[PDB]
Amino acid sequence: GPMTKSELIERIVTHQGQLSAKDVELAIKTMLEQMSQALATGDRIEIRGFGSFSLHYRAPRVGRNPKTGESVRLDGKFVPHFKPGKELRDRVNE
DNA sequence: AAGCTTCCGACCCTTTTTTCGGACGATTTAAAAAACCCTTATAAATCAGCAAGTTACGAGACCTCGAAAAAAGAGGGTTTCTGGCGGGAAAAACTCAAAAAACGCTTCGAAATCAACCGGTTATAGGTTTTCGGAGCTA
Repeated sequence: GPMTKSELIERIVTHQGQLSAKDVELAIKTMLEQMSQALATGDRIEIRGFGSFSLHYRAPRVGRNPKTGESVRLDGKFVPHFKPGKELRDRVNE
């Protein structure tokens, strides 16, 4: 089955129990907040080994509903993007 | 006159100090015993170096007992080091709950993509050098 954030909390807490469990979740949800905020402010998120996690742009377009098929105008906007770093790349490549 | 209380004399018994006598030791003096001297020509000892045979004194050894010293064993005590148990506070699992947040339905058309190779970006592993904190110290 899949791992979740709720399961990360406990597994980190087992492999780093010497830190307070709640200092751990505190840390971990603040650091997710930090990276998401960095994206929301239009910034890189670059690291080594892991990879880099970044932003991309979409131009305005006339899309419209898969259900109803009714014209919908859309303005230009940004979206997150992620490229895996060659260390993680090869770790996940069986 | 009677009863109670307090001295006083008589005495009984044992311990402590003094005096006297007796005994023993030491010293002195006198008496007794052993000894020294004076007469001897003749008999026996003196001694010379070495051999041949013997031993009185020394050395070695062991035992025996007793005592002395040392070592062990015992007992008295104090200081401290550790372990077990008990108790309060914090953490984190456990239980209870909502509200988001994701997922699916479901996308035809818009990105995402990998591939190889160049130059360029930059997070940061690693190392290098240095303020802050604490060492307590001392009255």
